[PDB]
Amino acid sequence: STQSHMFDGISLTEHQRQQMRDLMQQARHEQPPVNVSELETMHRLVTAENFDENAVRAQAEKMANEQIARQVEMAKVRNQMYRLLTPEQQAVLNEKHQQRMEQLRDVTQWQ
Amino acid sequence: STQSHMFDGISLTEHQRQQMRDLMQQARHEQPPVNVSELETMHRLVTAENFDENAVRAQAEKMANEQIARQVEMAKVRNQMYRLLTPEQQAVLNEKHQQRMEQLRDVTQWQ
Repeated sequence: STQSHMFDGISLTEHQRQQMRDLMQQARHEQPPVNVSELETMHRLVTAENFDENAVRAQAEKMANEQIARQVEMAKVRNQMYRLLTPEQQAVLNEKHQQRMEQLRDVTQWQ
Repeated sequence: STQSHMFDGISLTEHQRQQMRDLMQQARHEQPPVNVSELETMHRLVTAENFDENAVRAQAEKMANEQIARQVEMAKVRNQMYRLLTPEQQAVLNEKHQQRMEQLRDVTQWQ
């Protein structure tokens, strides 16, 4: 996947916005589509006559290596987009991230 | 996460729906909430003054191991749910899965 909240609500110059569009366009180009064959293999394990948790774990491990590759490459592109921002925009972005994380620690927001 | 399309559109008896609700509520109970501290660690890596791809990869590996544990446990629960279905319902479920995967191999559905 490529969707992120990281840059939500940041006010960009036109030049910043264009560069970020370009960076994301190429990141997408390089990220392969969903590995449908791995989904099918996992489905056939989950529906097997004899459920094989070892086989399931091995298949999850195999799938996670693709996920790691995506996460690393997207971290790189997002770092690059971050480096186009001014110190002031970076500070806004970091504050928004802090407030977003606080939602995951604030029980009253889920009651 | 716990959401899945696996059982979409399957007509269940009341006793099946009840058991599947119970199985999912327990699976949820056992699945810890989002590891906010690891999101924070990754965000600090992505916004570091000197971006460190090795550290990002190590962090993605760590997070991936948690994802593996979730996926294996969810596979077990989903196999248990599948085992409550009749052969007829299983055949419907498998045909629906096949049709869903075909969407990922059919360019005309995305044009």
